[PDB]
Amino acid sequence: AGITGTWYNQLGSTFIVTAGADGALTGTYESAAGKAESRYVLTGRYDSAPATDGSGTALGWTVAWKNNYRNAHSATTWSGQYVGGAEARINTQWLLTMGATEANGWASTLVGHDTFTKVKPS
Amino acid sequence: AGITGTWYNQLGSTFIVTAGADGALTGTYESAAGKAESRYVLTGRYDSAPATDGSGTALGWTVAWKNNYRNAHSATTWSGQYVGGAEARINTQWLLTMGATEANGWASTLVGHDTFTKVKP
Amino acid sequence: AGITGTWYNQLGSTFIVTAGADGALTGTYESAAGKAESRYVLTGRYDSAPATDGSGTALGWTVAWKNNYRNAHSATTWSGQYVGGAEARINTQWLLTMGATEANGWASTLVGHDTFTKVKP
Amino acid sequence: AGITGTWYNQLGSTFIVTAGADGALTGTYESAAGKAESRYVLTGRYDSAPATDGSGTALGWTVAWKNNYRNAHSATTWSGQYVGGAEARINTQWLLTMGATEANGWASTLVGHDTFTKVKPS
Ligand SMILES: O=C(CCCC[C@@H]1SC[C@@H]2NC(=O)N[C@@H]21)NC1CCN(c2ccncc2)CC1
Ligand SMILES: O=C(CCCC[C@@H]1SC[C@@H]2NC(=O)N[C@@H]21)NC1CCN(c2ccncc2)CC1
Ligand SMILES: O=C(CCCC[C@@H]1SC[C@@H]2NC(=O)N[C@@H]21)NC1CCN(c2ccncc2)CC1
Ligand SMILES: O=C(CCCC[C@@H]1SC[C@@H]2NC(=O)N[C@@H]21)NC1CCN(c2ccncc2)CC1
Repeated sequence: AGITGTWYNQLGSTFIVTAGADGALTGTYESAAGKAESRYVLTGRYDSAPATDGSGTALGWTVAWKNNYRNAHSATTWSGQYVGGAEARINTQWLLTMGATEANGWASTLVGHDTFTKVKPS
Repeated sequence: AGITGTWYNQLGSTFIVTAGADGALTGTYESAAGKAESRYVLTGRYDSAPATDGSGTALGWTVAWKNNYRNAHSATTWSGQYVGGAEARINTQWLLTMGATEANGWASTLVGHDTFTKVKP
Repeated sequence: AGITGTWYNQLGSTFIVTAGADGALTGTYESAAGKAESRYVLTGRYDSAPATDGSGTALGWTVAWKNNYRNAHSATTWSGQYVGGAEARINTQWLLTMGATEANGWASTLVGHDTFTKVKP
Repeated sequence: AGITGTWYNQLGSTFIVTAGADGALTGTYESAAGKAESRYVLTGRYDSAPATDGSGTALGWTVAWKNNYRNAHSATTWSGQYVGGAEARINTQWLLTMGATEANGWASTLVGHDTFTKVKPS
C-alpha cells in the first residue's frame, strides 16, 4: 500500500513497484546512470507485518542488468526500509556485482546508497 | 545453467534455488544463524545470457525474515555471482537491514560475505 | 588542500582533521551516536596529489572506539573523497567492526554512509 | 604484540604492521592486485585493551594508493578484527574509494573482504 507506487532516487532513476499480499515486490527499474537503458525487471521481498513502534519496514530487491536492448552482465541488490509519514521515503544501501573472472573478483562489487521518494524530478 | 539446486554457505545455511528461463531466482532460505527458523521465501534475478569469456554469472536475491513461525523485521540481500567448474561456487556479499527508528537508523545495516558451495562445510 | 579543519556529518558528529604534507590525516572524532563520548584519536591517509580533472580527492581514516573514558571494543573506517567548491563536502561510506566471538562474527560489521560538510545540519 | 608482524591475504598482498602502545597501527602495504606497485604507507588504529571473553580485537587501517612510483587516485580502508590462537588471523571487510566527478560518484566505491594470516604464499 504505502510501498506500492512510483519512486525516484537522487540520480533520477525510476523504481515502479507493487507490494503484494504474499510479501513480494514486483515491478521495473530504470537507471539514469551506468550501462543501462529503458526498463529492467525487478523482484524482491518486504516485511508485510512491520513493527508498530515507529520502526521502518524492511525490504530488498534485485535487478539483473539484462533486458531486450542491453546486457551489462551485472546485478544490483538494494537493501533498506520504507519510512512512512508526510514525506514517505525508502532508504537503501546497495551492492552491484559485475560478472568477473578470478583474477578480477576482488574488484567485482560496487557499494552505494540510494534514497527514494515519490517526488518526480524536474 | 548450473545454478538450480541446493547450496550451502560457511555458516551451514541452506540455499535452495531454481533459476528460471526468464532470469528469475525462486526458492527458500534456511539460516543457521540469527533470528531465523525453518525456511523463508526468496526471490531474485540472474543474468540469463552471461558473457562467454570466463566471467561468472551475476545474480542477487532477497529474503525478508518473516514466515509463518516468526518475523525478525529485517531483510537480507545477497549480491554476487555463480562460478562454474569442478568446485562450483556462488560468491556473495550481503546487506541485512533491520526495520529501525530514525534514532537507530545509522546502525540499521549489517554487511558480510557468504561463499556458497555444493558441499557442506 | 581544503581538507584541514572541522567537519560535521548528518548525525551531528564532529570530524576535526589536519591533512599533512606527507599524505597523513590526523585529528579527533566526536560521535553524536553510539557507544561513544568525548573525542577519539583518528588517523588516515589522503591522496596528496589528486587528479586535476575535476575528480575528488580520495581519503580514508580509522577510529578505534577506546579513549580514557570508555572502550566500546570496536572500530570504524570511513572511505571516501573530498569534493571542493562553494558547498565543499567529504562523501564517505563506513564499516564499523565490533570485536566478536566466532559465533557472532557474521553479525560483527555495520555499514553506512556519512556526508560531511562545513556547516552543521 | 600479536598484531605486529607481516601478514598476507588471499590475493598474496603483504601487510607489514606494528601495533603501538598508543593504539596506532603503522607500516606498509603491497597489493598483489590492481593499480599498485611496491609499498604504500598505511596508518590505522586498534583496540589496545580488548575484551577477555574470547572476542577478537577490533581494528582498521587506510592506504592511499600514491607512492613515489604510481598514483591510482584512490584509497582503501580495511575494517576488521584480529583473532588470536593456533592460526592467528585478521578478518576484514574493505571499502576502496576512487576519486570521481559528480556524474560518477555512484560508481566510486568498491567493497570486498580480505583474510590475513602469517603464512607466506608459495
Ligand atoms: O552500469 C551498470 C548497470 C547499471 C547500474 C546502475 C546503478 S544500480 C546502483 C545505482 N542506483 C541507480 O539508480 N543506478 C546505479 N553495471 C556495471 C557496468 C560496468 N561499470 C562501469 C561503471 C562506470 N564506467 C564504466 C563501467 C560498473 C557497473
Ligand atoms: O537475524 C536476523 C535474521 C536472520 C539473518 C541471518 C543472516 S543473513 C546473512 C548471513 N548469512 C546467513 O546464512 N545467515 C546470516 N535478523 C536480525 C538482524 C540483527 N538484529 C539486531 C537488532 C538489534 N541489535 C542487534 C542486532 C535484528 C534481527
Ligand atoms: O557505538 C559504537 C561506537 C561508536 C560508533 C559511531 C558510529 S561510526 C559510524 C557512524 N557515524 C558517526 O558519526 N557515528 C556512527 N560501537 C558499537 C557498535 C555496535 N555494537 C553492537 C553490539 C551488539 N549488538 C548491537 C550493536 C557494539 C558497539
Ligand atoms: O587498483 C587500485 C589500487 C589498488 C587496490 C588494491 C585492492 S585494496 C582491496 C584489495 N585487497 C588487496 O590486497 N588488494 C585489493 N585502485 C583502483 C584503480 C581503478 N580500478 C580498476 C580495477 C580494475 N581494472 C581497472 C581499474 C579500481 C581500483
